[PDB]
Amino acid sequence: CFARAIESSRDLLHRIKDEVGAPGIVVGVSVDGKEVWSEGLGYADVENRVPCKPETVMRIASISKSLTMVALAKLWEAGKLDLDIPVQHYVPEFPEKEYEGEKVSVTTRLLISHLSGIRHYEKDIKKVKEEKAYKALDFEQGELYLREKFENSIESLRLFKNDPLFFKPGSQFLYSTFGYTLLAAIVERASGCKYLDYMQKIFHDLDMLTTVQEENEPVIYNRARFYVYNKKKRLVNTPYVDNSYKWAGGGFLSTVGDLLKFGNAMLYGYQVGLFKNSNENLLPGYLKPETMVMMWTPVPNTEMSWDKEGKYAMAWGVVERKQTYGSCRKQRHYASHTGGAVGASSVLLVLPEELDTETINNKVPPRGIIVSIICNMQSVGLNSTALKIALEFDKDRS
Amino acid sequence: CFARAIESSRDLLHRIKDEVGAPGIVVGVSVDGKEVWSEGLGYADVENRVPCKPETVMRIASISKSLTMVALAKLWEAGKLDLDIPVQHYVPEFPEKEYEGEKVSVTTRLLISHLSGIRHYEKDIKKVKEEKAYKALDFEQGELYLREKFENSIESLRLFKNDPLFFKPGSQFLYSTFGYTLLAAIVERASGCKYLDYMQKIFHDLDMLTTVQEENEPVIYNRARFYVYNKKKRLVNTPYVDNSYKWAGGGFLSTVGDLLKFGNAMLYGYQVGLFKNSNENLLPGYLKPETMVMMWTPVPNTEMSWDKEGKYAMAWGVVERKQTYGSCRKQRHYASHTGGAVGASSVLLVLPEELDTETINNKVPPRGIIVSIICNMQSVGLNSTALKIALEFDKDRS
Amino acid sequence: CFARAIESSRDLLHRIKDEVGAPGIVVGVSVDGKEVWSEGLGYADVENRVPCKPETVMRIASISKSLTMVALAKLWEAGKLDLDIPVQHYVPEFPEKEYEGEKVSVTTRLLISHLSGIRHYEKDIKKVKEEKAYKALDFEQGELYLREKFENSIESLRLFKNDPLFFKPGSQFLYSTFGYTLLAAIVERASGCKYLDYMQKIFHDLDMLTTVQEENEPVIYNRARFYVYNKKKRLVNTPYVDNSYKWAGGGFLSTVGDLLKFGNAMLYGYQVGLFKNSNENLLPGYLKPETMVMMWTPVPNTEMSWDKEGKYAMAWGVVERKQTYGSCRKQRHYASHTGGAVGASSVLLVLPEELDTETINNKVPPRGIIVSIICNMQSVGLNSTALKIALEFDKDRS
Amino acid sequence: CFARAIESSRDLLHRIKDEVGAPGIVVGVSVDGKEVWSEGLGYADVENRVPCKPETVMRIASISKSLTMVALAKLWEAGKLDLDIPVQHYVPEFPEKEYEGEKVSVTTRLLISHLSGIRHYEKDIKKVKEEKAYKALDFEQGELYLREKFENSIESLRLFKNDPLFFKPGSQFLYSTFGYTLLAAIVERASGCKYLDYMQKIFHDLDMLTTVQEENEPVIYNRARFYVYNKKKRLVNTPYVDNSYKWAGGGFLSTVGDLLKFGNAMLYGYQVGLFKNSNENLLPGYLKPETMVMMWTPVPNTEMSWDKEGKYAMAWGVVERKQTYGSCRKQRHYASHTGGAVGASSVLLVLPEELDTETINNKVPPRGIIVSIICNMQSVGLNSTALKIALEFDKDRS
Repeated sequence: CFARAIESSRDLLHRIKDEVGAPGIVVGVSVDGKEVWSEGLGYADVENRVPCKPETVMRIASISKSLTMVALAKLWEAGKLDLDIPVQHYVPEFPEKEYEGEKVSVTTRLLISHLSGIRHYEKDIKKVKEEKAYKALDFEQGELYLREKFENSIESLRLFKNDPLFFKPGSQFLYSTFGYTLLAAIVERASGCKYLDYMQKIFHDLDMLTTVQEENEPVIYNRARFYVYNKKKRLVNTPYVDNSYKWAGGGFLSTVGDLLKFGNAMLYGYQVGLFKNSNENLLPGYLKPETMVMMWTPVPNTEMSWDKEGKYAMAWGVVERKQTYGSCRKQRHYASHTGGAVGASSVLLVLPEELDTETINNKVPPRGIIVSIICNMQSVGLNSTALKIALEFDKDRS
Repeated sequence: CFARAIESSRDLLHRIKDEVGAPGIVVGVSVDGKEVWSEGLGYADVENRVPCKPETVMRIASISKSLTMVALAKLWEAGKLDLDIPVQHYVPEFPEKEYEGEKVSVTTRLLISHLSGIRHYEKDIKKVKEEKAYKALDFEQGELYLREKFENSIESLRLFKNDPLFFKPGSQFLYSTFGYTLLAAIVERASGCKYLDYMQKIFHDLDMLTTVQEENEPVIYNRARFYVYNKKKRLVNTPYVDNSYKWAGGGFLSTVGDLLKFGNAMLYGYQVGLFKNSNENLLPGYLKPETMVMMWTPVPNTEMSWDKEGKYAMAWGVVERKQTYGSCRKQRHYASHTGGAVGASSVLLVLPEELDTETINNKVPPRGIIVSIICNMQSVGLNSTALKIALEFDKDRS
Repeated sequence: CFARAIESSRDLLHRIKDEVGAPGIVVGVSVDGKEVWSEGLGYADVENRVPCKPETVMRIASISKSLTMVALAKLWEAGKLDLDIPVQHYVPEFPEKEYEGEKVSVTTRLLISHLSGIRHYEKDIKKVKEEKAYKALDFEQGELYLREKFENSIESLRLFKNDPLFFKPGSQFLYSTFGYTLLAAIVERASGCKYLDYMQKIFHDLDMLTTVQEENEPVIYNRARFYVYNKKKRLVNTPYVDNSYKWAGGGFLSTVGDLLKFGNAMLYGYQVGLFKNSNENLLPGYLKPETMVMMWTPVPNTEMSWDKEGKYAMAWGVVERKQTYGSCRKQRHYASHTGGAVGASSVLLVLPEELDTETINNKVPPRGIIVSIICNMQSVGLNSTALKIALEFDKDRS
Repeated sequence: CFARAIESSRDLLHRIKDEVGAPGIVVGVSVDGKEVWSEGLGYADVENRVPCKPETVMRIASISKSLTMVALAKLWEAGKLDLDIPVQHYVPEFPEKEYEGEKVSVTTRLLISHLSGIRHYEKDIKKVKEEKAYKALDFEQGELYLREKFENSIESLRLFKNDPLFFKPGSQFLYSTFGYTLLAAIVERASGCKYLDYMQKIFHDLDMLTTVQEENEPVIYNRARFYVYNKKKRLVNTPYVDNSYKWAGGGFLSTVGDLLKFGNAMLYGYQVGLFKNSNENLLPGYLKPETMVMMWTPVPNTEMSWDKEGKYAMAWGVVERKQTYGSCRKQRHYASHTGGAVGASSVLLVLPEELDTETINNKVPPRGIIVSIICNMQSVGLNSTALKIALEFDKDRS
């Protein structure tokens, strides 16, 4: 049924693997709510010659932020968390900040879309200001290779609380991870329980059993190794790192199946609202339809790094549908997030299917494609390959 | 036929054994009423270099409660026992109890689901009260290492009969073992025959030949040895213990085939009703379907320790199947009981198969999977391994 | 080289095994200081079908007295122990005992040959008196089945310290085991260290690398089971017992090679004195010849139970050499000790070779035969079989 | 040819592995200069299910001292090193030290046999002094979990240079690893080349191609993982550590074939002296016989921790050949060194064969047994197992 798109997808995977040089890569493609392809090429452990399998466990670096949003959404739906109020209500430990001698409010909504003025692994404000001015017209950092073990989010707040702001909140978009550490602290304070157990409950609800936080001591089966090329153009192991300070922003281990399930749940929650009118035998989504349409609504004055046409909206990169000129390029609406860490690259992409008159009456949610790719290599851009694979699978729907 | 599934299961057995440090482990799997795999890994007797075999005899700790429950169900079907009436009807030797100076009644139905006020190896009321209060928001005990031999069931009642109750009956779930000793006294009084003799007949009916109570003087072939780790992390023998005071609670020795037979009989008795209508050539089950449905009917205000999703139902752990949201986790119905004795651990799991229109018309009972695992290592959790093995075998049904 | 004697002794082994139905038996025969035969017939573990082998470990009951005697003799040679001083000098915990209102003295020498008034598993002052009078003219005791664990010897002395003397010390022979507990306490006092670690050093000196004390907790490889026959004439297991209160008297584990080595050392120490003048390159024995000749010197008014011809001589049974009439029975000089415990029986026998003027000049010690037999059946007499095997192997000396 | 020996050796290995619950174990045996058995039992990588093979690379902790002794002996034979002069000739950075205000000399010979006053992972002088005084009548220390990287030995000396001595040099034995760090510094100074380059030259000369220093970045094929048991008696991973500060003392990775080759070279160097008269076509040893006899000569007032009978002799444990009494224990001459690291244990043993006049003319060196055992479990003593395996292989010599 899908014997043609599989070969093209494998060819594209070989293309990207050969161009980059990654020792291993794993892909998972799910169509219409069911997993239809899982593949792994290369070695998960070069030293011991362990081949890549669909149950290989790797690092999802920036995709974790998306998961955080879900938790926040749940805390929003119960009404326990309000986006408008300043963040000092929940966490007094965060000092009151001032910009150019005036009071400026820092809110949860600003943190979610990276509209505050928190820094991102950089301290020289002049370089950041010059970069932003040039734009208007990162692996060399030392904080990336921290080794200290932090007990909780409060202990990790000390890394950036004393630094001054870089821009007036709500005015300039600056991608940063410490804002999501603050978000995790807010989640801990508002929920009343620890962040890790809340995330574990969410994982249990969504049926993502393999997902877990990265730690050295526990024994985690099928854990992959991470590699990088050195100055002499030779493969070597990345330095040992500890990610206990950025749980919500950069630390989580998972396979492709869990990401496929997460994408399918998001797609069903998004699309069930339209089908609800036709039939009443459909189960409710995980989140309310208003929350789901709030997540994927682009926020103005934002940039999305991995494709120029997109905009950033609630830990997601959303590309809308438009055709400004006749017989010209027709943009396809989709939502993707890309993650990169020390010796690890990943992409999660959701391509919803456009709905017609008969589709809403006859078909059943979900209707779309989810593509997840993970490789144990550093500084690899996987968005375009995922988009091409999704389009290839979408071409021959039936 | 079942090559891949068997290989996967073997790896899972190795993984649990390696992490725990268990010297030996035995597994048995039954599919649709026939035995498809039995295996043993390691040594049953470390000192004499005796390997583990599918016919190794080991301890079962809390699975004896299932057999006592089967005896009680047979007596109830025969009409000689009433669940509602107070236990003073059968055993007057149990003193009348008075909680907070008010009259309370102790009934068999309460003892069955651990909802009475009987203690469990703990004699300080304040510790239990504070633990239960915290819960609202045992291998160190001396009674577990008794050596005195008890001739009959009435003698063993003096351990706990004089002690007061801990909670009001029917309000708090307190997992206890002495309740089943009192149940054994009830069975002995009502049936007119000794508990061991009646249980021998019940075992004979089910073809459970190797099952027998644990005693020192008789010669029992293929008996395994039980071990534990000391403060220096070196394997050692457990102390000599006399389990005669809890015959109905934890004093039986059995192989994996006997547990497979018991599980298959339970599954057939559960499932015969649906197939009875289509085909009239089927033999009656060991118990009536009205008793079998009550057997696996979860009770409110009860907790299943080995899985947070299930509840307690007539000396069993039951996990009902439900799906709250679309594209989200769906539970699968199964019944499991786990036991942990001094030096041994065991698990028995029954996974019934959902039935469709085609299956009912043509196929015959029983339809399901029964998995039994035993290891001679103390404090080992095995329920998850059994569930994973059962799910692995389920996929390659045809 | 010994083909005839091997078969002729295997015949006697089968005879003695069939006569009592012992499940297993092990024999070791050494001639001229070299182990020439080691055999095992039957099953060491009936339940798990473990065949007997020469490295099987079984209980030795009264040979522990012969082992403690080496420690006592070594302490005496070191000058730290005095045989004639009252034992109250070493152990004041023992009270001053009085016989019929007259002062009496208890010494080490009286305790060596059971000439004191210490009782033995019998608490009736009268019951033993008529038995002793009839003689002049104990498996049913509960003391043999004690389960308490004793940490040090002084605690273990509490079982008999308050009881009065049965006879005037030094006048009546009464085989007792508590006297050797008192001797172990005396060794504790004089040596200044523990009893068990002193015997460990002695065993290490003699190359007996598998002679350890019997405890349940440690893992002991190749350990064997012990059986008995009940009133219905069926094979059953002996009850679990603890021998911690009679380490020096009735509790140790060993193989047959250890007993062979111990006997070889004793024989060499007994015989090197004569060969000393012939050759000066002979190493000294573990004990001086003056101590060895006193070791095997019979004591008046002492009875050797397992052979009516001999007498008791410093924890050994010795039969001398004599010929009263011409062409009549000619006694042979030999030393043997027999041990019987709960579920096991054993014998060790040393038969020295008569030497002429030629052999002393031409031969090198040791010159004799050592035979050790152990069977796991309660209350079996084994002295006669050992003596007959020793004579058969003496027949084919070279 | 060695089937019985192989079977018996396999069983012993099984017993130790079961006792300590080691995930994996590798053994290598060389008989008379040839390798006859190389076996692996268990898993090298528990997480990824990688079985142990002879070509597994594990940690050697204390054998690196035995490897550094070869470099020191080679330098001594070259005439570029003096054992008597104080070390400050080569390393002025090490300060002159005072014990109770009297001049003391720190020489190479004292540090070779751990006779100086240098400490070992312990800073409290009072505790060490009390322990030594008690004896007259290390995996919990923080320094063992260092993560800092040291470029060269000169800066690595800063950890202990300012700490005064604990005992007067040449008077008390104190096992330490920092003394060999100073020895590595002395080797760097006197050789005129870097320590690691000289060690690589030696490894190339001895055909030990797989022996390399432990570095995280380089890709080392067949590298294993190292495990421990936590408080909950569950298998976990050891923390990340760095051993760059004790290159010569505790950091090196090697297989079992390399250790067998090293032992063969040492044995040939030790035994080539006797056979030189019988045949003149034998190649010279790696070291002069006068060097080898000095190396394996026990030093007075030194204690061998893993064997009470032997004594420490120039980075080795040597047991003397002696027999005090007749028909008693006869000691056997052998050299053994045991190394324990964080999550790894290893042992290397050499057993020479006693030679007579008729053996020299016909046989050729080497004549002995070399046994190497490596396991990835923390704090395992493998000396006795290696000795038993060596003796079992010695019984079936021809």
